[PDB]
Amino acid sequence: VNLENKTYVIMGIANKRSIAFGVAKVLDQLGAKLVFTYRKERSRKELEKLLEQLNQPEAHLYQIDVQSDEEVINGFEQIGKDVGNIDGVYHSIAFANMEDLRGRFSETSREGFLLAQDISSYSLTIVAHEAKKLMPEGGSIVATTYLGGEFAVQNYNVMGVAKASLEANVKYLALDLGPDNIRVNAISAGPIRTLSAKGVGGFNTILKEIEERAPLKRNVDQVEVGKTAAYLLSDLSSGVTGENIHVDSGFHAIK
Amino acid sequence: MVNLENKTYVIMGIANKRSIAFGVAKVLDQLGAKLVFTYRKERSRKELEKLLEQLNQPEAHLYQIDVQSDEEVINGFEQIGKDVGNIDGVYHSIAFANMEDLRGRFSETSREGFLLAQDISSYSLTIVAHEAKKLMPEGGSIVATTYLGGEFAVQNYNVMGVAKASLEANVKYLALDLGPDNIRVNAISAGPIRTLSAKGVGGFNTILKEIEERAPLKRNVDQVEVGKTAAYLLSDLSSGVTGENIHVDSGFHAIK
Amino acid sequence: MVNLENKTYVIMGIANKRSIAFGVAKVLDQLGAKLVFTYRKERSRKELEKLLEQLNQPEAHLYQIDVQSDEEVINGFEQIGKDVGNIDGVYHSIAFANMEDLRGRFSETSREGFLLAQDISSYSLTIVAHEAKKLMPEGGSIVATTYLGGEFAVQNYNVMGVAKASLEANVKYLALDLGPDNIRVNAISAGPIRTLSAKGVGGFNTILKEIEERAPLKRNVDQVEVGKTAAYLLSDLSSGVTGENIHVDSGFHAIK
Amino acid sequence: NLENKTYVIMGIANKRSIAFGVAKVLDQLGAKLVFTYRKERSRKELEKLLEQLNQPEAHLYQIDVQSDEEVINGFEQIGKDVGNIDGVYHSIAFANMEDLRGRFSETSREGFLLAQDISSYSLTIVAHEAKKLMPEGGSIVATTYLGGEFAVQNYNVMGVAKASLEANVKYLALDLGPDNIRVNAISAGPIRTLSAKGVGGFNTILKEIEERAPLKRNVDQVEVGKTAAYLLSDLSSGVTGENIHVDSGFHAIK
Ligand SMILES: NC(=O)c1ccc[n+]([C@@H]2O[C@H](COP(=O)([O-])OP(=O)(O)OC[C@H]3O[C@@H](n4cnc5c(N)ncnc54)[C@H](OP(=O)(O)O)[C@@H]3O)[C@@H](O)[C@H]2O)c1
Ligand SMILES: NC(=O)c1ccc[n+]([C@@H]2O[C@H](COP(=O)([O-])OP(=O)(O)OC[C@H]3O[C@@H](n4cnc5c(N)ncnc54)[C@H](OP(=O)(O)O)[C@@H]3O)[C@@H](O)[C@H]2O)c1
Ligand SMILES: NC(=O)c1ccc[n+]([C@@H]2O[C@H](COP(=O)([O-])OP(=O)(O)OC[C@H]3O[C@@H](n4cnc5c(N)ncnc54)[C@H](OP(=O)(O)O)[C@@H]3O)[C@@H](O)[C@H]2O)c1
Ligand SMILES: NC(=O)c1ccc[n+]([C@@H]2O[C@H](COP(=O)([O-])OP(=O)(O)OC[C@H]3O[C@@H](n4cnc5c(N)ncnc54)[C@H](OP(=O)(O)O)[C@@H]3O)[C@@H](O)[C@H]2O)c1
Ligand SMILES: CCCCCCc1ccc(Oc2ccc(Oc3cccc(O)n3)cc2)c(O)c1
Ligand SMILES: CCCCCCc1ccc(Oc2ccc(Oc3cccc(O)n3)cc2)c(O)c1
Ligand SMILES: CCCCCCc1ccc(Oc2ccc(Oc3cccc(O)n3)cc2)c(O)c1
Ligand SMILES: CCCCCCc1ccc(Oc2ccc(Oc3cccc(O)n3)cc2)c(O)c1
Repeated sequence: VNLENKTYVIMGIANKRSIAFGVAKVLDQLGAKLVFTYRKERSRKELEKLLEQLNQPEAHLYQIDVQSDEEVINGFEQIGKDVGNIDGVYHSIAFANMEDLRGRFSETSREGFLLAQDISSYSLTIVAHEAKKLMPEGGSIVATTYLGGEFAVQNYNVMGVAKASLEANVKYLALDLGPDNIRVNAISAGPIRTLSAKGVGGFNTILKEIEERAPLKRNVDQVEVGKTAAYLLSDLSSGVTGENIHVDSGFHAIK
Repeated sequence: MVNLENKTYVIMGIANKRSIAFGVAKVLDQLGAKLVFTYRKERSRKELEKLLEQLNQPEAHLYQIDVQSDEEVINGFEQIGKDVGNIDGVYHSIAFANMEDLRGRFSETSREGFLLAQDISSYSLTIVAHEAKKLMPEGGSIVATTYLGGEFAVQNYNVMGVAKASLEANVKYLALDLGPDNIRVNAISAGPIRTLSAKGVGGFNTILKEIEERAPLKRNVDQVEVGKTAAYLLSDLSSGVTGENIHVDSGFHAIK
Repeated sequence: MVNLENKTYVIMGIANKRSIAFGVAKVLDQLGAKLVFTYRKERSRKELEKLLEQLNQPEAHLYQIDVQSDEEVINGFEQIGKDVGNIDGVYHSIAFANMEDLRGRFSETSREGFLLAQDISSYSLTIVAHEAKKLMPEGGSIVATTYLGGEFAVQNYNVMGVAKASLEANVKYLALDLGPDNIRVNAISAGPIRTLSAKGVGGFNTILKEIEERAPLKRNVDQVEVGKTAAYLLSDLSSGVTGENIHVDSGFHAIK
Repeated sequence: NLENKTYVIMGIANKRSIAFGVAKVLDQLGAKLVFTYRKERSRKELEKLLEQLNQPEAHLYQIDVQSDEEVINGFEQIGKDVGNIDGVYHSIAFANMEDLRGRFSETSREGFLLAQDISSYSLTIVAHEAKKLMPEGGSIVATTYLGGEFAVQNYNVMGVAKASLEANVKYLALDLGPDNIRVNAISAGPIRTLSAKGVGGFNTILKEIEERAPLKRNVDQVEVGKTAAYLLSDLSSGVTGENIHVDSGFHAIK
């Protein structure tokens, strides 16, 4: 994986603990040119500070809230004018209301359910449509999911249904964009201590059950996700699309 | 497998005699259940009043419920409860997506189209379950209808496939949540059946015929077949089964 | 929920009153089926002659078949055919692995242990199906018993897990092959049940209790619950279902 | 970079073998490679094919995986000759041609268990013996096909053997995880190899991939090799018990 002369858009860095910053450090270390998108002003500030650790000689930062079609459309169009065609997109974006990530899934509100779908699943479809315009000769799109999209995990509740939606999204996008030589895949990351992890009830209980029960008897980190992302975003994974790679110490393979 | 006499089921989503849910109704009715029907469009009520002539139900229990409205789901079930009392389960046979999005390129799906399909085809189960639970104090069974395009990308099913993926996860999270209440939640993954909603899906006839040539039983299924598995899932025969997706599709799920 | 009168089923693998297959037998018997039993060990026949006193079967049809022997399977079914005629289906409840291989380290499994488990626990279905087909000229249903350890690595299930993986693929390939003959083939994935064979699995009690705490219905299943799903799978209720794995396990398959 | 790494590749018969794709990728990335073969003809092919790789020494070992002794003694000797290894690529399977067509229900006991023995059990014993040369961990990769997860017409007994293999990878993953040995599978799409000739309807499947798979094309041996390099390297730390489909997306569609 030399990724020199490649360009990747990484969506969803908030701080140094973000999964997407793991991805960024690995891709940066392999020589990629990187372009970052953020929602909150504070995330841009963190990005300007985190770019000091990377070898990127230019900050390419774009504010994109994926709840707005205009921002996604205009964001990518402007990325295209600033750096040209890209080779792929790492999508590391999700949200649900804290009200809905605990207690009873059956009490989820319509508004909470559709908010989680909108940000955590639909965003991939529209990002893919707009990113395709910058990948005339192909490339690779990777989204971040969690095992709670494949099995009902206590407390993950509405986000689980959104990740089920996301994972089907990857498959329908794979099928649709295949002929354009655009691969679409997911990484199913094991639990990692991030800012968004604080929203999920029982998160610490899960970290520790991974250590005791997963095959490798340890938890994974953001850089491990990043290394599999580099695989999925590079020519190493030619032939792989519509796939869900579990970066979770083997926890998916056990019961 | 003796008998759904003294049982009461709510069947949601009959539009006409070709509806999957009318297969369910004919099987449950024939097994002695009391049945309660919910519909969105006035035309669906008219069809129901005519179809009830074929069933043995001595009383039409018809309730208008558009699952896009919380109020209608809340008030519909509350009124069902006042009219027939506690129920034993719910058959959910409801989905929708815009035709624009069921043939396009999936990557061109609109936000509004995507969320409409989630709202009607997935979220409706969650709120129906929450309101139906109140009429199942001693437990019961909820069954939703899905299709193989929620587990694999099937050409043309597009936005409805992502909605069925969402629905299938919905069944599992509901199973987990309502299990302690002795409410089982399951899905039937029906093979393609000629219905009014089938007309919305591009390439539907091509799929019917590939089932005949390739599925293990070399034939397609019908609405009554779905109904017989629904009776299993809604009865004590399936005690112990929850969070499950039963494929009623001539074995097509098992091949490649 | 009608009737298995005028139907005939072969139930393979009753050893005692706690056998999963005796759950199946009590449900099918209660529904009016004629039943035919096969056993390996002389003690299993003795248990069967005593257990038949509880059933309504007016005639003991008992046949010794060790599924490691082609001759015994071929001659057993041929003789069943001469004694009761055509059958409607087969419940297969047979497995074995050496206790040496059901604990500690899967990587230390012996070739002989591995192939023994495949032979008895998987291949037996294929040859039983081939011989049973001859007694189902107009179609029928075959059901095998599996466990979640065939789909995921469960500690201590080790070699039997690979055998159940093999068995589950077996059901699918058999479904595809025998589908055109209108013979459906399916599996029940039973949750853990206190049986004589359960004693061979390390950590069995630990698993029973984790089901109670974590599975959706917060309780374990029993043999009769397996039997009720078997009646579904062996009857016309499940027309349209083949190549399927129904989990009778309090929903434990659906969680993580 | 796989310099200073050593891998054992099991199951090259000729230049079209999946395992030779693996070899060309690992060789190109600087790995030291060790090869195992069954038939004398495969050794001859290997001595000729090694001329195309950059390996400065042929390390060839005869191992028929039906024999415990040959597996035990093969690996023990590999250890004495090159030292500790970093992983194993297993590309071995067999079933009788009689059983890879017509009716699966007519499969013989001997055919069924032969396919289990060579195509599934071989991984367990290879893993047990390879573990002894991976004191500080490593990676084991086996080759499977979609017919282990769904019933594919004509794949018949080999399908049940791949189902067994795939569960084998998961039980091995669980068991050897604590030893920092990862175990995974690659599910390769159809590739024109010597063993492909034994499967009825193989050409029909190649062409349906081109028309229906997402990428509208078939994969090749080098593509399998590139994902093997991922799985055998530190890039895939955190991944075990997994089945990666290198099949143009065909697994994701119905
Ligand atoms: N940590 C884990 O246990 C784990 C495990 C499996 C999967 N995942 C997935 O990994 C991804 C990244 O999450 P993380 O755990 O790394 O948390 P994180 O650092 O909090 O990153 C989450 C990102 O989502 C972005 N986001 C939320 N709504 C957005 C919107 N409307 N528009 C644009 N961006 C939006 C946030 O940006 P702002 O801060 O600027 O709002 C933030 O950068 C998520 O998809 C998550 O579901 C995480
Ligand atoms: N036939 C098939 O090929 C097939 C295969 C697998 C699964 N399914 C599933 O089977 C279920 C029923 O479809 P079908 O094939 O039976 O078609 P159908 O006869 O057209 O019934 C669909 C029902 O959806 C109802 N509906 C849609 N939106 C609604 C809303 N917002 N509120 C209340 N009801 C609403 C319709 O009621 P109104 O007419 O009153 O609007 C109609 O009764 C669906 O979930 C579908 O996805 C169908
Ligand atoms: N109990 C559980 O937790 C559990 C859970 C999931 C699945 N299962 C499955 O349920 C099935 C029945 O097991 P069980 O728990 O009911 O135990 P069981 O009561 O011990 O019955 C197992 C049967 O296997 C038979 N058997 C073994 N080798 C045989 C052979 N070569 N030929 C003919 N019969 C042979 C035994 O007959 P003889 O005694 O006469 O030798 C015995 O009747 C098995 O497939 C098992 O894998 C059990
Ligand atoms: N080609 C495909 O479409 C495809 C797709 C998915 C999976 N696969 C898998 O890929 C792997 C390699 O197959 P291939 O297609 O590359 O065919 P191949 O080049 O003919 O390789 C198969 C190898 O298996 C070896 N073998 C068989 N029995 C053995 C034994 N008892 N001991 C030691 N070696 C033994 C053969 O050695 P000899 O030459 O000396 O007999 C041969 O080198 C297999 O696991 C196969 O199932 C292939
Ligand atoms: C019970 C499961 C514990 C392991 C869950 C692992 C996990 C951790 C974090 C994940 O990412 C998010 C992102 C946003 C999110 O919603 C949030 C986060 C913070 C505040 C807020 O209001 N909502 C919840 C989880 C994620 O998808 C999955
Ligand atoms: C890829 C073709 C084979 C699969 C089609 C089988 C099938 C047929 C019908 C199904 O149900 C619906 C229900 C509503 C729906 O959306 C519609 C229907 C009519 C008009 C309209 O505007 N939208 C699409 C499918 C369904 O979920 C699945
Ligand atoms: C750690 C798993 C806990 C639940 C296992 C439940 C279970 C219980 C019994 C099962 O059936 C058998 C049948 C034979 C068998 O091998 C035996 C049994 C007794 C003695 C012996 O020498 N071998 C092991 C398990 C089975 O497949 C699964
Ligand atoms: C109908 C599906 C066709 C695509 C199957 C792809 C495939 C191709 C080759 C595969 O590898 C083998 C290896 C040995 C084998 O058994 C053989 C090979 C040659 C001669 C013989 O007697 N048996 C059959 C297939 C394999 O596992 C899978």
